[PDB]
Amino acid sequence: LHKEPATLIKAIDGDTVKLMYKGQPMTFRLLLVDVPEFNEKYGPEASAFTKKMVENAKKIEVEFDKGQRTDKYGRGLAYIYADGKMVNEALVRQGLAKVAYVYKGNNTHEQLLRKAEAQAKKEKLNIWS
Ligand SMILES: Cc1cn([C@H]2C[C@H](OP(=O)(O)O)[C@@H](COP(=O)(O)O)O2)c(=O)[nH]c1=O
Repeated sequence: LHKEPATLIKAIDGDTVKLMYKGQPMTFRLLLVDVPEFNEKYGPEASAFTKKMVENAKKIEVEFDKGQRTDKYGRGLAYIYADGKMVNEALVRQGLAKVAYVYKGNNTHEQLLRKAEAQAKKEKLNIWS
């Protein structure tokens, strides 16, 4: 896979962010994760976590997987990086997201994220507390 440039337009919530990609505004949905809803336990903490990671980043990058690049809502499907750190992975490592929505052909980082989830669960972090 390849990292491509983007710039933050604005934080939205734990697993969606609005970025400028190839000069066009897009909502991106983070591949391979599910964050709780804002009104569910750890929803607000997941939003806050993603917000801080993307807002504090000097360099945002988008990495598409090998399959579908947009979902049925027109959201971009990607791995998002903040100064070389994957937001998708970081959410799961902190117990603020579950590995989820693992579709065949867009699952390159599945084992990386499952390892993060196993570490978060072992540490009883957040959703695993
Ligand atoms: C993460 C992801 C979500 N989706 C769709 C499936 C879900 O459909 P439904 O809306 O019909 O439930 C929805 C979940 O996203 P959210 O968790 O943002 O709601 O997004 C994909 O099609 N591909 C994906 O990779």
